[PDB]
Amino acid sequence: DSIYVREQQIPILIDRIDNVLYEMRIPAQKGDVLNEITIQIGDNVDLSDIQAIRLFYSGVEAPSRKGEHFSPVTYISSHIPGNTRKALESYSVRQDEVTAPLSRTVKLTSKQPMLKGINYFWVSIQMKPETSLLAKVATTMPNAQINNKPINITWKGKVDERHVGIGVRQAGDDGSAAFRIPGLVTTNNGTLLGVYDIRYNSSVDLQEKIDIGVSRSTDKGQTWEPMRVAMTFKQTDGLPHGQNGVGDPSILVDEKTNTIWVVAAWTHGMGNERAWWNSMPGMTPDETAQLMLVKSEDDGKTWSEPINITSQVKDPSWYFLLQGPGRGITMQDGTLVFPIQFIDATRVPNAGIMYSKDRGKTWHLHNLARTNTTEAQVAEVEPGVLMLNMRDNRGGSRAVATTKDLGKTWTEHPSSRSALQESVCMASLIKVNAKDNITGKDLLLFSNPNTTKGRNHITIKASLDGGLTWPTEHQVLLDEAEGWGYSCLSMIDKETVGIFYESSVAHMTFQAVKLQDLIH
Amino acid sequence: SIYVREQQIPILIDRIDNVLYEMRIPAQKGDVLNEITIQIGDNVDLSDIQAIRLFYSGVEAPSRKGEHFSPVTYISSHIPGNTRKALESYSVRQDEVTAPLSRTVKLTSKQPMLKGINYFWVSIQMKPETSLLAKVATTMPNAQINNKPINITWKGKVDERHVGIGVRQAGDDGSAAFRIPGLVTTNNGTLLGVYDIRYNSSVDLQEKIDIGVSRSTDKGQTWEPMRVAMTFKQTDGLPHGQNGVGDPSILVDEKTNTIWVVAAWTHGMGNERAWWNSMPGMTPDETAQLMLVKSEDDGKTWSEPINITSQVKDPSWYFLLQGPGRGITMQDGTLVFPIQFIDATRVPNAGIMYSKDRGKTWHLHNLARTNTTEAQVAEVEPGVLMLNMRDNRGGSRAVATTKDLGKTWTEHPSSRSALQESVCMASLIKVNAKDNITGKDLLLFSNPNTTKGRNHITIKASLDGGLTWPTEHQVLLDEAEGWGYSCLSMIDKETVGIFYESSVAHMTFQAVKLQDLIH
Ligand SMILES: [Cl-]
Ligand SMILES: [Cl-]
Repeated sequence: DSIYVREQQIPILIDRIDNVLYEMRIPAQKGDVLNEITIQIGDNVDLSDIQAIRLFYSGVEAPSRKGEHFSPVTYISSHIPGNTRKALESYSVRQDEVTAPLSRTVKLTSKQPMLKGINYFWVSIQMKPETSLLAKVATTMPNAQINNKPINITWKGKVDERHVGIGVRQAGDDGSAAFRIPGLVTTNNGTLLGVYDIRYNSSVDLQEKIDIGVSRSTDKGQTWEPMRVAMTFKQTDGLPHGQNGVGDPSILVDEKTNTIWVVAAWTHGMGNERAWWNSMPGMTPDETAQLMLVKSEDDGKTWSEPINITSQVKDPSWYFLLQGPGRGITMQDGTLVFPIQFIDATRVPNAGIMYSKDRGKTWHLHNLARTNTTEAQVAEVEPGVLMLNMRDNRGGSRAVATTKDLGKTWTEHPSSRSALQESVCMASLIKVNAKDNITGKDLLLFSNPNTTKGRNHITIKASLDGGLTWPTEHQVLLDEAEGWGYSCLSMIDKETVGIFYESSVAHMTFQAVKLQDLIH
Repeated sequence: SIYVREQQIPILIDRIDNVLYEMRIPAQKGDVLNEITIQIGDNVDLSDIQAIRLFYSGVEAPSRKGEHFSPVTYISSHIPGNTRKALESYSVRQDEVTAPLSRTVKLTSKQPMLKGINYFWVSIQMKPETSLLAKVATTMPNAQINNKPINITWKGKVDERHVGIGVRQAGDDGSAAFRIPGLVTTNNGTLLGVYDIRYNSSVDLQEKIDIGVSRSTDKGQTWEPMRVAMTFKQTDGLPHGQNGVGDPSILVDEKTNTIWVVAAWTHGMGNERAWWNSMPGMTPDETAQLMLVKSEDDGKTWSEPINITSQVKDPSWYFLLQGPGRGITMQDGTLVFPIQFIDATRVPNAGIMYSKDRGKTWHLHNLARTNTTEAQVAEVEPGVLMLNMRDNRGGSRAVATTKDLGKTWTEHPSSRSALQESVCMASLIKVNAKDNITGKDLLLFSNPNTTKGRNHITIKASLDGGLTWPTEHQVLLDEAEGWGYSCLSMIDKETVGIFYESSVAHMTFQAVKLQDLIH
């Protein structure tokens, strides 16, 4: 008899009741019993952070299912509204449980007689809610017993150390079916502000009833204040809220004043279809998507009424002008900058940037950085040099360009279409100055689904040479599984980078990673 | 100009909103639908109407293909726990008139329209105590845009709308969905509506599914709390999700009033469909189990499940199960349930199983017809069982008769011609001349009356033993798309009951006077 066990590098949410530590598949005969397994927690793990460890039985696999798998269903949902934190009772039956205080070796037992075929068991770990976001969970499963006889385990995936995280927003929270399109900044007071679409009815893009929400943390992501609606258009002009959506937020901190700016696209009318195919040439809300700004002058607690800046930057011939989701920046000289994207008169989308030299009162947009590109993020790679990292519809890899004149003229970067692979998805890029971090060196930090197939392997990558190279040694995989893929980075302090992203375990997931783990 | 559509869809007495009419108006920016008139029919009881509302629902996206009468589904029958009131996300109330209603209802709006196709709709709310036999005839004789009358181009109109009750709707009692209706009327006049409780999704077995019963002692006006008639929870320690029981069929033993429900329990089989995972053999680990429960107190309490698999299943068959809906008591006291099995050649076949000893022992002889699945049975004449079958060849119901409890079968002239279908469950019942107001023997049939999709849920009557189904003796109940299953039962001498999956609720009950069908 054989036992196949897989561990994936997926976040252990501190706010979840269950977290999939290990999944086990056992091709067995009728009557077989997994009488015992041993979980050996690592010596460097802080045992006092662990609330519980559980063994679950999840029945048998269907003969009709194609391929080989490690579960018959997703054990813990990130989709079912209001039921995303605890193991789905429909599909898993608890065999055993060890609760706090945990010792270094944990033995879990079962009396379950298996059925003939592929049987599934899995191990759950529960962390205490106050657990440090920097805590790591190293474990192994050195022993397993079937019918009281030792069985050697066949490993089909193993991780050195697991990371924790917090599901800031989950399916169904505050009556919203979904949350998407992450943006993250750290204010001058060290406050973390996470921005996103509040996708009330479904996970689809505009047009739909969508508002801009903001979650605020004053303790580096350990706890998040109740969600605030930063922007909404409700029943503007008498149209239903479903035909008055605002979405795809981008957030920036004016670092000279601590004023926080969020830009989003308001779509008006356009039925229940996607706004990408219904925003048309013109300027009015009836004709085209509206570029809207809100500001906070109290560290993200309260937000101004929306400010319509469409007329300042949209050409009438364009079908659609909107921000690139995620974040914007303050340049060294105090210039505020947001990435943008527009569908031109020839129906081709293009990435670029808009900026303000007067603290966000007036905005300017020059020329496109590259044709057939969409979502992009901007970083000041060197003083007065903006680097734009772009979602490229050609597929396979991020396009990269720079400008020294705020986007009048652009230069393709050596790393463009070669250094950073992608499946055509949003990606995050930030600059970290040597003075402001523990490595004492300038850094670019990038995050995306690190693959050309689907959206998985959410990874943070660091560059020490202005984005020319991204060494494998200086990367950290955070989410091996499939998700919606968008992410946004921001330095929490001098020693830690924060990532606010769409993961396999939560719609808005926050994680903290030490820079010492990335570099060194 | 202005295009308006009325569909023959049930007006639920238990909803807050129901779509009376849908309007699409191609307009210029700033156009105002300042007034519309609803003229309620002269025979309508105005005291049953709680309110009528005018809604504005924005404009259509230019990117959408074809012509439509709404940008979204205005009142959901799918969103768990949000299926009774118009979705606020997509409709803005313009005007409202509340009880006591007047025969003529003027509804106004001040909304400046956008350039494009603008949507307006009219909602009707009934009072919850409204008679299930109440009919609502209306017209919209006038409409004004920019203080000028505008000719209305009709793209669908109904003579009279029927009411109904959404006995089960998405999210009720924590179940995402409900499917597979079965309906009987006991010897006490009690209606018992059986269905799958599909807790996690609308998918078939395998899944966490129980058998539910909704009981009514007032001809469907109100329904008692759901009773779980059968469940296997965590049998043998497996999850409930790998222990579903479904596709119920119910019958009244008319000799004793004992009520019997037969369902299929599937054990193990992952999270895939039991149709592809029930295997040859006899144990729960191998194959779907044919389970029975009984009620000796008019459907109020139910016995522990009784496994009858060994009495009627051949080991070579992949899957033996009941034909969902209902069974019968024959004139001589024989209990009969339709059945279906996938044989060793992997071909499904309809048939019937029967009991001569009040449900203690069951017997199953020969298949009625090859490559058929769900069927319903009725004693068309004393001693003659007529089986009406879902046929995989497509397009039409197969019909066969037997005089020896399924040892031999005779194809009926009506077979594969008289009753069109899209390959879906259909209900058949017999009504004796002495037991109904017409004084004639009747066969009553219900299915999605179409060969394309599942729609136009229609009750058909036959006065000639199922040879003909004259268009004049039919009643369309649900013009829109739905899951399509239905089950018929006479409520009393004058009215037929239908318990079905409709476009407006997972379990919909309606009552229809036989005088609406015949004459
Ligand atoms: Cl075996
Ligand atoms: Cl649960």
